[PDB]
Amino acid sequence: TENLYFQSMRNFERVLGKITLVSAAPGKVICEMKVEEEHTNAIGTLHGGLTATLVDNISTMALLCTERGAPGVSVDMNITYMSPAKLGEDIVITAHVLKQGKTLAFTSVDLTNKATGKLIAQGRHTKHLG
Amino acid sequence: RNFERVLGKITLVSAAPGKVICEMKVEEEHTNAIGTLHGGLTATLVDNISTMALLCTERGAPGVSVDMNITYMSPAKLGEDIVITAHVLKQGKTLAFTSVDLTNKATGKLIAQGRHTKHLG
Amino acid sequence: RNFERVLGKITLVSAAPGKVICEMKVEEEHTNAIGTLHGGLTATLVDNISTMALLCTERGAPGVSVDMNITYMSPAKLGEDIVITAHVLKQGKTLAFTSVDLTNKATGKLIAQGRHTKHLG
Amino acid sequence: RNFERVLGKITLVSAAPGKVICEMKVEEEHTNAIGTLHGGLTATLVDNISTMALLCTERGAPGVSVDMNITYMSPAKLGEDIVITAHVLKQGKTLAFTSVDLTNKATGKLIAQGRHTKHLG
Repeated sequence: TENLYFQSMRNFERVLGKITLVSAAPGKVICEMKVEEEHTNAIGTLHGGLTATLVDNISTMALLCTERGAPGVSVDMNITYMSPAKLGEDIVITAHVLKQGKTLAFTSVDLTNKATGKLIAQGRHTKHLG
Repeated sequence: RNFERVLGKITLVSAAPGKVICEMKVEEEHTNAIGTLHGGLTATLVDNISTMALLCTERGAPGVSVDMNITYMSPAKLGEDIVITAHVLKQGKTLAFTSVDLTNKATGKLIAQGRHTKHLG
Repeated sequence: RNFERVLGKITLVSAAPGKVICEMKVEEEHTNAIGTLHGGLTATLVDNISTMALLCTERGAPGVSVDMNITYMSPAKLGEDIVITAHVLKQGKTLAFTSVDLTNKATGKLIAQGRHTKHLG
Repeated sequence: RNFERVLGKITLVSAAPGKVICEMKVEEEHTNAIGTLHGGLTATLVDNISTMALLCTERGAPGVSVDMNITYMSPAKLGEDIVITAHVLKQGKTLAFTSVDLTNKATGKLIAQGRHTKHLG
């Protein structure tokens, strides 16, 4: 539903470009993006580092959608890469808040190929609140 | 043009077999909403410089990412000079394992450390 | 005899394509100094249940562990009944990837979540 | 009595600020079915020695595991002597960071590397 325009940003979050926010519920966010040149590596696949940026941004969004408003600072992120996404493809980014304590929040993120429903990558992301 | 453009301002200071050191000044385009080195760019740095260390080996094969983790220990503020140093830990016929430290150039203190497993060939 | 003796008390609930469920009661033998499920036993569980999940396919090849990560979200105390659920995320020719959730049997609440990559052949 | 019984055979070699060194000979007790160091024990060793390195600072606080990762690079065969070297990467206000390298004593080749984040109080 909502278009989001990170391209208007001047800091690093600008690398996401045009993403659409599909839904945002308590502790769950779904976004999509078409993979564009700006997102790719030389081989024309979603760049490992944009994947991480998505894991970082989209999980933060899910924590913004919590009863506590706080984005937190990263402590530990991990990502497993499973299949490539190609220039021109739509990916969907699904972030879940697994647990939110008073000091720590834990999130998970799947990127899936929208066409095949197959996971591109899964990230877990621990953040320190306050 | 593509995502590699975001590394444009890094300078490679040293490369040696299985080991590479780069430096970079943290500028606005590198920052998150709060003015420190974006976590996403730290992972890009981990990915690219680690890959550079692998390329700097006899078999100069870059591999494709399988597993990456990063632990964030201290923030790197806008205008700080960071040092990124990447080491090949082991390189097999199929799998290579690399580690990467990001340090604050002025203090010597770790910003973040990453390990990055890659699949070769 | 060997190290899997530590798994003597885990009950296998079901193995199915892409998913394995075990359960256990944490006894003293399973705990740390603070009387909660020892983090190393959790890691052992993840390693084990995910390898079991890999076997559930025609290529019932166990593979060698490459990278595991575990995030510990809440303690599993002594006397608690716990569920351990491996899912297979992807099984390729050379690499297989699995996720493992440890949950409280009573509440469903998440104790820990692991991901585990293995190198097949 | 509890899970640490499995570390009965580790020897403490030295405990210095920021660095603990331990050793063990890997016995059948410690192996998997392939007769190599069990990946679950390896993870136990990371969790435990890393905690030791913490416990040997002015704040002798063990903390609770938050995130742990391990990458396995070579097997430690039965009858091999191995070294577990934990390093304190940072001790902050509520979060402490540790690294752990398992090596072959004779050759010094990396068996496995872990990082471990613990939460203090």
